[PDB]
Amino acid sequence: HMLGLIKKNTLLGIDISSTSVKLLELSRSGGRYKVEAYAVEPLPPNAVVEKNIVELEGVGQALSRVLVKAKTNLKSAVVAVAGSAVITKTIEMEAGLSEDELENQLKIEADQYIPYPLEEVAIDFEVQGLSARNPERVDVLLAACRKENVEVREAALALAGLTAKVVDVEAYALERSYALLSSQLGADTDQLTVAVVDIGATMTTLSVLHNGRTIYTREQLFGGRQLTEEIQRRYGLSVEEAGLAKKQGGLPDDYDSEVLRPFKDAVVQQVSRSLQFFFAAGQFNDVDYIVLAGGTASIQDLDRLIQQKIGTPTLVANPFADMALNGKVNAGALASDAPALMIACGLALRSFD
Amino acid sequence: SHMLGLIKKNTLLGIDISSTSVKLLELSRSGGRYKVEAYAVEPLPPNAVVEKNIVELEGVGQALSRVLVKAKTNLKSAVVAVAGSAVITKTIEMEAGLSEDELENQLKIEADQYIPYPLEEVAIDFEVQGLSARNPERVDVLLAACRKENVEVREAALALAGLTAKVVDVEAYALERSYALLSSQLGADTLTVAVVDIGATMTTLSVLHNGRTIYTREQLFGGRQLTEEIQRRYGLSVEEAGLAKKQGLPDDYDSEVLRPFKDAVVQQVSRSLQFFFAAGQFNDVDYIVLAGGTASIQDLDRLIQQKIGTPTLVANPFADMALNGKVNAGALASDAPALMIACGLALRSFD
Ligand SMILES: Nc1ncnc2c1ncn2[C@@H]1O[C@H](COP(=O)(O)OP(=O)(O)O)[C@@H](O)[C@H]1O
Ligand SMILES: Nc1ncnc2c1ncn2[C@@H]1O[C@H](COP(=O)(O)OP(=O)(O)O)[C@@H](O)[C@H]1O
Ligand SMILES: [Mg+2]
Ligand SMILES: [Mg+2]
Repeated sequence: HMLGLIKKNTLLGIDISSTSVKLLELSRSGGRYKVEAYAVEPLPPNAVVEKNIVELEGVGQALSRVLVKAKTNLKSAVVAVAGSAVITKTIEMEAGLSEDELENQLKIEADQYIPYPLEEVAIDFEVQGLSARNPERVDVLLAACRKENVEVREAALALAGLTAKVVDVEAYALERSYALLSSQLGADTDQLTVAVVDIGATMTTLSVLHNGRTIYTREQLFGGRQLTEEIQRRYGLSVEEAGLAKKQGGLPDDYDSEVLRPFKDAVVQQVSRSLQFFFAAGQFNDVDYIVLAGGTASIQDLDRLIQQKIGTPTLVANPFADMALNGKVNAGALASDAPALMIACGLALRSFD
Repeated sequence: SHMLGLIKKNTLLGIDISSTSVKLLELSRSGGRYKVEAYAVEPLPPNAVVEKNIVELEGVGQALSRVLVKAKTNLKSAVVAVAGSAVITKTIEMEAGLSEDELENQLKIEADQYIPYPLEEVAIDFEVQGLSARNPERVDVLLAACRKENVEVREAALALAGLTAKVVDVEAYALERSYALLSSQLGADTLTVAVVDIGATMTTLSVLHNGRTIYTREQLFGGRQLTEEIQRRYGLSVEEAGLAKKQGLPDDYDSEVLRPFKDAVVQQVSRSLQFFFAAGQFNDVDYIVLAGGTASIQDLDRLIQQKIGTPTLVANPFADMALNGKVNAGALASDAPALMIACGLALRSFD
């Protein structure tokens, strides 16, 4: 029950988004972490719309291919749902109950506290401690989402021969990987108020963290796909080619002047406005750092541009800066893909919780 | 179900109980970095812990109560350890298709066949390794068992102080955990080292490669032998002698007691370390790490290094760690080599 007579582990960090699937495997010896494997597999179009999986078979195939590229034997994974699909409430329950009695009361009365219909609820709970109002009672934390969100991921992973050991929340994954960034920035958490800007292909999310803890969160429909869509149109290229054009280069001379710079400015506008909301909605007046995450954060000197326009220290996220690397992992490819792997990193970090 | 992590989140006190003292250590984690939140050392009443066994139960709880007050921690959950000598470890072949709880029961019936302890008095930990290569229809299950009394007496002791053992670890595993932090000092992956822990009533030798223990030996030699010589020469109590040893005695001391005793150490070190090269593949140890309270003797590391021609270092797991405000940086450094076990126990929080 309590025996640690055996010394034991790790779980695959699998980030499923609208456009791709990212896999990351970590290990640790003593204090410091090491990257055992990573890979990225693009998704078929419309396989995932917004945050919703639709082509269940499509995601499965991608997960199968991402395992082959990653070359890992691990079959357990941490996946995440969006925080927007999670309802969190604190309620009072009677103290002195077993876990079963506790689960019965919650399963029965879930609908009383959460908007979702009883049959569709997937609820996680945690006893916080004795209630301050009445010592005869305890405060219990509730977090619930529609069961369908969990079940589609189970089914998707199962097709690739993987299992979802933990269903996480994206915001939590971000925190765990942010905590590793400390070195790069400060280092110390030091009440560092940091704006993490995740610029995905279709979605951009601002998350402000105080001393390692998420506070503000908001999301705009801004993304790197708009850059891709512009590259497609000007040069007559498919979505596949446009994405490749951004990293590979090769596009003619007018690209920087006509396409990339206007997109960069749009990125700056989006970041600026997003940051305005946060200062307005709290006691915080400024942030110590801005951290750029997502694939679009790899755009050359995007950090410098944001830095000059806003006046706030801005850097591209690299959680793997102080990490050891497996010989199978290419340092160049990982470094170029580092900001897009913040979620995948945080998911893998759940293994060490 | 158990799958769910819609809610996010637990640190445990490292409680090292030896023959002479109780040592507490509390760690916190920020990303990869470790921070020392609290620590304290409390002497034990004599004959409260003999060898590796707790005899005077209330005496330990009292020491635990007082070590809590000194450390000033709010934590009530802890990790304690049993000696590896009380732990039997073996891999057996079991039937496949049995659930975890199902397996727990069948272990009871089969325990009798493979573990030395009586059925009624055995505590068993197990882990499924995977399918058996001998027969795929069966699975390999790792077993680790100790007499239940070892677990029960420590629970009862912690309970007298209002603490609870969340995990019953093994000393050797704790040493490993703590030793991997050393590597940062030695640089950088630990890659073979011998760890010499010199306690009050006992000295223990262990060797580690790329982060893993390989060898173990022990002897009744310790700093108490030094204390006892001090007691006799100047008619001072064990408390006085131990205090005088750290505080610093008539000039006579250095030549008549201190120097001989160091000589007694280096010989006891020399004999023990010879067997490892004799009983294994490895022919050279890269470094000797001194641990235990007696390892804090000035220039003892250097004296051992010369006589054995092997790089010698005094352990300090907290070298790269951050410190909480209430922790004294100076006192911790002085006590660091004696806190390797307590440190390793606290690290189990993050395991
Ligand atoms: N090196 C790069 N330079 C510019 N854009 C990139 C680079 N790498 C990836 N991107 C862009 O990032 C977008 C997706 O990033 P990512 O955040 O990983 O996906 P998601 O939005 O699903 O989280 C894609 O539109 C891609 O064009
Ligand atoms: N600074 C020091 N200088 C010399 N001897 C010390 C010092 N600190 C502790 N000791 C000796 O080390 C012994 C403590 O051993 P320790 O490893 O803490 O106990 P245990 O055997 O329970 O692990 C005491 O007998 C003490 O005499
Ligand atoms: Mg994303
Ligand atoms: Mg000891």
